[PDB]
Amino acid sequence: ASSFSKRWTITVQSNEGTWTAVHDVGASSDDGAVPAATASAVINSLKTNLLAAGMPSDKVDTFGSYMFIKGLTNVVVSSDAGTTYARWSNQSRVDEESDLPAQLPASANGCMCRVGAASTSATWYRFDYATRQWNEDSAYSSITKITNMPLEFAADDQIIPRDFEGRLAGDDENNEDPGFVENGYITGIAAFQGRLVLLSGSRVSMSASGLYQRFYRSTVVNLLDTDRIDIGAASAQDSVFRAALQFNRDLVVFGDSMQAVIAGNAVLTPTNASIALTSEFSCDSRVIPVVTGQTVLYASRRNSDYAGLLEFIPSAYTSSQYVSQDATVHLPRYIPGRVMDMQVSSVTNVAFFRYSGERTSVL
Amino acid sequence: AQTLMENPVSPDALFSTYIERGTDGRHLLINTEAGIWQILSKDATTLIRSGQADYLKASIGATSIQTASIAGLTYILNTEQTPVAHVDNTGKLNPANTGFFYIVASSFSKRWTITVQSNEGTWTAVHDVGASSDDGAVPAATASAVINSLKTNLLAAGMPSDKVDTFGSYMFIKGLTNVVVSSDAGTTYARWSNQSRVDEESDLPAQLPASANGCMCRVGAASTSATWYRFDYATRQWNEDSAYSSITKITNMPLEFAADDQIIPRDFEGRLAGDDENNEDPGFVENGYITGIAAFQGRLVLLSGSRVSMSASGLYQRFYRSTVVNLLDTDRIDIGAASAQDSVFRAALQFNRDLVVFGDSMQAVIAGNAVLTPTNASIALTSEFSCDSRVIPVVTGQTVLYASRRNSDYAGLLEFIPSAYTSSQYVSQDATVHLPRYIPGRVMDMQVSSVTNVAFFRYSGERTSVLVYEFLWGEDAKRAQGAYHKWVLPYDVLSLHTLSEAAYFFVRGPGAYVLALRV
Repeated sequence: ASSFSKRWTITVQSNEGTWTAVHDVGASSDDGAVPAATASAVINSLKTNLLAAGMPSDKVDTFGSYMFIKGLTNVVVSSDAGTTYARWSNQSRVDEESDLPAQLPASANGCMCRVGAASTSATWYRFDYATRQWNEDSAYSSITKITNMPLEFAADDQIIPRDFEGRLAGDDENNEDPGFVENGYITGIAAFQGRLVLLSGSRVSMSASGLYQRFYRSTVVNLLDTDRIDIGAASAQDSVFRAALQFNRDLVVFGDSMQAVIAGNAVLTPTNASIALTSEFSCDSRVIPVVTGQTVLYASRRNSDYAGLLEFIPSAYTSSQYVSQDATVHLPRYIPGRVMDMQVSSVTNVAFFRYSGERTSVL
Repeated sequence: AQTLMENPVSPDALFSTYIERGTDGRHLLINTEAGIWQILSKDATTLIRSGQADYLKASIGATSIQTASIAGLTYILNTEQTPVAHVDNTGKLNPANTGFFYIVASSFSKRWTITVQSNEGTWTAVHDVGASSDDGAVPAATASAVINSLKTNLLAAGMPSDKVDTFGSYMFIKGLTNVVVSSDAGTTYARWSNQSRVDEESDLPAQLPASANGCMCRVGAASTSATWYRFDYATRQWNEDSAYSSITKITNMPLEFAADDQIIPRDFEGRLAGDDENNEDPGFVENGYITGIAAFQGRLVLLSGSRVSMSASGLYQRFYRSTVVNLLDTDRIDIGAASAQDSVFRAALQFNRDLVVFGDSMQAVIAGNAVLTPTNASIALTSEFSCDSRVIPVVTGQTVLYASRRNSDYAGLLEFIPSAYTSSQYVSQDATVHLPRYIPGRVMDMQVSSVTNVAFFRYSGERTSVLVYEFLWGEDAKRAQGAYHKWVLPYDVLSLHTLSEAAYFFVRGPGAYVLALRV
């Protein structure tokens, strides 16, 4: 807003120096006061006073009633004028989203501001001069793109790498890195209901529903559904998840010394997503378990020189209770080495297992 | 190969536990008498001989040391060590000695006034600005000029010059005792702090001079819990922080076993938001004792005298609420359970999908079917039966086998049968009824070889012997085989732990070193 009998002032402080610009506009009765009381004239006069104060001319740009300060080190824009007439950024922090300028000059095509009331998580916004609108974006110096991701087998019979999206909103405090970014290892992949699953060291990460390459929260204002899911589970021994399987209606995640089930009866959101261990039994989770008939058959090592198979019996009364009993008890010394592969022919009710003991044989 | 670890004088003073680190593993080995930790390869080869730590010294060994591995981190806990809390008000200023006055709007025909009252004295500054027609009125009506004139009037009133600082239109008052900044001007023109209390977060100055790098203010509408904010001059922003004189860091916490084979202490975070009224101390801070550790889904569990405390999801060292405005999920969890007898929780176990917490005279289960938040976190007892919870129970087959004392001179084992119909119903029945006088003393250790369906128990009765359990679960959850034979070793056993294929026995060597026996 523009007033008549007001002294306009602005202070700019940074590592380079502190500059103060003061402009005085007279009452409406003064000659040439109505033209000089406009916001554009006041902004131009303030910029001229800032330049005369000693600040370099290559540090301030303006288009209309909006002034942009760039090229400093720790710039903190303030003003002694009232809050009902002018708005400033301080340390790129505004009260609410309505305070964003959305009309900055062309010199500001990447300006970043934080919207909050000093009691909210860091919510960052970026300015796009092309559309004169502010879009949510991750903070400065954040992960934007991750390569070396699993490759893609598209409709055309070609395997090509596909880059995965980085952080898209907030910072590492409210939008934390998923399991496979904080830990450099990825151990197993799966495809649950609409989301890609990337197990990484006892941490389960599920991408967005519609977007399989988005493993970061797309917004920070509200914890949206159909968004990133990042959950973890503790164990008596520091084992990691290696194989995940999609059973009747639940996602069963297997590990070297721990087995867990993820309920899938209802649609899972980041608010209600949780993982709980079922049994911490020794397992050869390196090989993908296969559903045989009505049960899951996964490998195990009963000795350093022999292997075995365990059956993951589902309860016939409760929806998501599972009990595991050994199926190859009567064959202790029958599978030399370790199990290398599992396959099931669902039409003939037969299963084939390839083990490292005899290369020319198959169970 | 015989380890380079010296023999422990006490019969029960050695603690061993296998840790899997990728495709390779390690054999943690701790001598409780001297605290001399030791790390071995997968088969009898020391990697880094961890130096002795006074934290690992305990009067009773092999049973006061508990371990819990979460993510790639492993924490070693000693239950005979009391954590100590530190209160370090380093970057926080005293709220009772600070105040501020900010000017929001400037008027012309207004009398500007401010009053500052404290134990030292009461000071009032009055500045008058004339109408716009007056000579030199537009320059003098600016907020900066008004603030400077008010500061000059305050100094002339008698208040020392070393108590007020200002940068722009913001005034800061420091160095008093019970400073209460007020103003007779309207609320639409100026803002004051009173007793460091503002209406909402928007009223915070965020532009105080450099002299205020730790100013504390409370945001509330006189009907909300104490929410404190701290000012950082470097970023000119206000960040949530705990109140003055609050626990900031707690030492003597369980040590850390990082990816590198070294055991080092790790300090735990203190209070980060609010005060002790809305952000209460967890179980292990209000009570100086810590009894048992566990790692539930994403959170570290620190049982402390019938109180279960779970850290934040992403941060295992944060046992305090990070914010007070809203009860955020994936945050601190602090719950408790009452009992007929004042027993404490000692051992927690992660069963199929639920966390079972055991105690000397009480057993409880924490549901884990759905993700647990501080809003919906609760613990309910299942059965208040006598238990030797000092030893960690182990899952055998489809059930949990935990120790108990049927007599002052003999022990026993109880089976924690899970219901086959309901998700989280458990019934416990004694499993060693047919062997009353068969386990002299008390059970010292439990281990299970999940690949061979065998379990080994070490008891204090015969030091050279070891109890063996063989199990085989058939259809319809019917125990097809139950065996309770006994084994005898030439040397007294100190500790034992199982691996993917073999179980390692650590016996008392005839010389001055313990031997690692595998089978």
